[PDB]
Amino acid sequence: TEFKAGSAKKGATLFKTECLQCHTVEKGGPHKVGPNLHGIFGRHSGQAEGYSYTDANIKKNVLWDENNMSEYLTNPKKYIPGTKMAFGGLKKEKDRNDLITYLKKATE
Ligand SMILES: O=S(=O)(O)c1cc2c(O)c(c1)Cc1cc(S(=O)(=O)O)cc(c1O)Cc1cc(S(=O)(=O)O)cc(c1O)Cc1cc(S(=O)(=O)O)cc(c1O)C2
Ligand code: HEC
Repeated sequence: TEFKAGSAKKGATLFKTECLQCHTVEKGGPHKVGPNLHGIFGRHSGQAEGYSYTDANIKKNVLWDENNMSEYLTNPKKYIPGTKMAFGGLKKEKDRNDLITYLKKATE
């Protein structure tokens, strides 16, 4: 995948509709169905403190960046078979770029 910097404004809306159900982004924010996402970029997968992950999410051991995040969010179970993230994916390229542009800011 080839991430291109988009609109964090549009991305914030996408996060609210597609992700917020299962995730928070703020430092010190709570785990929900899914892990809090603060500090995700530049950290290996399956490491949010206090959250119990699948073996698949831990053993993937991917250093998250904008490009591999874009592949993951296209089709989560295809990138990490055995995941328990029940999200089908964002099939539209502009949606992935906008979402990731937001996530880079919101998880810092
Ligand atoms: O910065 S903005 O988010 O406000 C913006 C709005 C519009 C834009 O046309 C663009 C930016 C430029 C643009 C960027 C990209 S990116 O490189 O992926 O970031 C892609 C496109 C684009 O026009 C092409 C494009 C793709 C899609 S997709 O099917 O979802 O992948 C939809 C659209 C595209 O133009 C339609 C579209 C949606 C939107 S939306 O408000 O985000 O829904 C704004 C604008 C649009 O032209 C009108
Ligand atoms: C619940 C129904 C979810 C929705 C909707 C989304 N996510 Fe999720 N995510 C969820 C779980 C249960 C998990 C852990 C999965 C496991 O196998 O253990 C995740 C994981 C992620 C990750 C990886 C985190 C890590 O520390 O490696 C990311 C980056 C992630 N989720 C992001 C994300 C985004 C951006 C979403 C909206 C598009 C989204 N998720 C939806 C549960 C759920």
